[PDB]
Amino acid sequence: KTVIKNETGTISISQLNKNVWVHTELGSFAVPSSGLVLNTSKGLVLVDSSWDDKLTKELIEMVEKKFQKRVTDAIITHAHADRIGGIKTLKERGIKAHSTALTAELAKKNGYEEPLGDLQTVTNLKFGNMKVETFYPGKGHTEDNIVVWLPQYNILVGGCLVKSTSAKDLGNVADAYVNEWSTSIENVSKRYRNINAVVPSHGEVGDKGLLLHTLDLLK
Ligand SMILES: [Zn+2]
Ligand SMILES: [Zn+2]
Repeated sequence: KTVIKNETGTISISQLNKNVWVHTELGSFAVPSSGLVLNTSKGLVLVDSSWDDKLTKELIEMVEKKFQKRVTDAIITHAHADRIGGIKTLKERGIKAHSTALTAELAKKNGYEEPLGDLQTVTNLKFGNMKVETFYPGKGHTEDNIVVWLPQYNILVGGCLVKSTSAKDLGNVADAYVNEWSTSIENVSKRYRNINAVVPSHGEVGDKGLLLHTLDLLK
């Protein structure tokens, strides 16, 4: 395993594969926020941005230099700041921001700019030699939240829908659907067996075990 951050301390990235990396930034309240960096033959793909354009730009610049290839696409799992805060930057630089039609709407509501809203309940994307599946399991952390699946490495990106082993709380639930939340988690476990690793938007990376944990918190 390897960890490497920029010369400001703001942003840090960590490797999972010859192709998969995890970015993490802070938003003092300090609250770490994480997403993915997909290193593909035909460009770089971000799974979820960061708290604000400030950090987003700083991130792109960092990885685009490190990997010597452009960030072509990004995927937005839901319309909250920790996920979509850099949407203005993505659209400035001509990056494709994918999302569900719903996530797109809720972005307008929250004073952000709108992603594409081109994803379905199940969407299969391919960026070079990289296969990426987006899945909408139902309401939970928010009503629009989705998960991302990487078939080649059996890696699941939980987002804010999945709590880390270190998370004792449910966090903010102002926009959460606490009953459907359990069902949605079922829908994911049903769809993806043999899960290699699971990535929570906040906290350390884990396995199929974080799903059971989140369910514990919903009891
Ligand atoms: Zn959220
Ligand atoms: Zn969150």
